[PDB]
Amino acid sequence: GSFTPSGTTGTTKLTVTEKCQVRVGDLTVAKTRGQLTDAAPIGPVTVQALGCDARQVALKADTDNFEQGKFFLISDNNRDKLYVNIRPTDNSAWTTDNGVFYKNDVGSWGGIIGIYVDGQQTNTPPGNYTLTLTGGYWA
Amino acid sequence: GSFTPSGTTGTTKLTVTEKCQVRVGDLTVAKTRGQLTDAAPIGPVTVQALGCDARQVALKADTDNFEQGKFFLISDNNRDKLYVNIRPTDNSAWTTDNGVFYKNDVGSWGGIIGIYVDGQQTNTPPGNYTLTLTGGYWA
Amino acid sequence: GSFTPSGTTGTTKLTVTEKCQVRVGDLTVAKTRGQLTDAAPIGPVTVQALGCDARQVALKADTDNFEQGKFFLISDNNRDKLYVNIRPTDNSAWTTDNGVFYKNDVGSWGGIIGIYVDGQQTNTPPGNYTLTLTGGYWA
Ligand SMILES: O=C(N[C@H](CO)[C@H](O)c1ccc([N+](=O)[O-])cc1)C(Br)Br
Ligand SMILES: O=C(N[C@H](CO)[C@H](O)c1ccc([N+](=O)[O-])cc1)C(Br)Br
Ligand SMILES: O=C(N[C@H](CO)[C@H](O)c1ccc([N+](=O)[O-])cc1)C(Br)Br
Repeated sequence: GSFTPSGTTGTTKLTVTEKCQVRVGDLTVAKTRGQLTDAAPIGPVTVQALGCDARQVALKADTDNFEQGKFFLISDNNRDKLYVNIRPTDNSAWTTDNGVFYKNDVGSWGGIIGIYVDGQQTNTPPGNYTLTLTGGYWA
Repeated sequence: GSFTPSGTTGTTKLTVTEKCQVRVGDLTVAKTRGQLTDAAPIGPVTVQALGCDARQVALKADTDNFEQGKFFLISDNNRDKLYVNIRPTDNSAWTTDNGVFYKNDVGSWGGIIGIYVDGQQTNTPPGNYTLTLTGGYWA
Repeated sequence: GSFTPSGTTGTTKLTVTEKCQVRVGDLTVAKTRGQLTDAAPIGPVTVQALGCDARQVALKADTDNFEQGKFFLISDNNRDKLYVNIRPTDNSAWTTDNGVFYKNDVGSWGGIIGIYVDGQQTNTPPGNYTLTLTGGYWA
């Protein structure tokens, strides 16, 4: 399997807090750790492919966001993980291969990829968490 | 005194220039050094607390933004300071403790924190200055 | 010649991709390498000067964006260059001097600076490219 970077980058951010939550400045995605229940939605990621009639659309996670077939948002200090599941909102079939999430069939797919909490993680340490995904194609 | 990070981060930015000022790209907060008079407003910082009925709301400045009971925006190269005063627009009572600005009474406060130039600093070197404040609670 | 930093910074970004292009997240400026033809427009840069009746308006490129009288966007890893020409949309006369693009006559100029591909570069490696320009004056 080989991923070819060819596209833009989408960044999913989430600030985890305690019950007493202090929002400073402009609105951003924030949740209390108590809200990090199994399958809790974190946010959608739009995907729009062009010129891929003969390639399999793919998204590659930053090195710090995957390890051992698993994906996760990572804290600013690179220490804490928030495991997630990545799933298209439609019925399309995809595969995971070492940090790469690719579509099973060729074509210029457009769609929404949902990012969901994988397993209850209500003990997550408060902090700023990020998941970075780069567009490209797999073969 | 102890601060518990629990909330989002607000960033106050200011570009200081000379009288001949060249604005490139999108509008941003910029002032000539001549405008850095005592009590000159730099910008507001919104604060919205939730779930803090039994905690004292607090904002903690980045390590590089405070020293010796004083707050300041810091240049990109970490060298130059622009001393400021931090004050809520309403009549609420707050206290400063080693980089932490906390509310005297418990409660889920919502309000505006003003950032003002502390003492005339019309000699400030031109550059990009930042003040970073993180939400949480104090005890 | 001497440039005095005095103003804000404008950042021109461009993501280069292959024909199969996967856009992830919010819209950003992206082009296939095949679109990097000679004189292809990359994007405009607004300039608004104030208080410069007796100074020559100038823009200085980041150190990593110029070398030997030539300007270029640079990849995230600092390795790959995309040579460009910088030109005002109006009929004003400007000069280039070691990374500095300055106006020939004094005055508080307001205008648009166009960034164009300099020579066909359809072999550019896919990646994220940036050109940073800071406002100030020259003498
Ligand atoms: O964000 C997700 N789900 C939500 C909240 O349930 C929602 O269903 C939704 C769907 C689609 C879009 N969109 O296309 O912009 C926004 C919000 C998940 Br996908 Br993680
Ligand atoms: O910015 C401040 N003051 C100004 C300019 O005087 C102003 O009064 C104002 C008040 C409130 C808001 N707001 O709630 O968004 C914006 C501008 C200071 Br506070 Br530093
Ligand atoms: O972007 C440029 N040119 C385009 C596309 O041709 C266009 O002419 C244009 C002109 C002016 C503005 N503007 O003032 O915001 C936007 C787009 C070039 Br300049 Br590189």
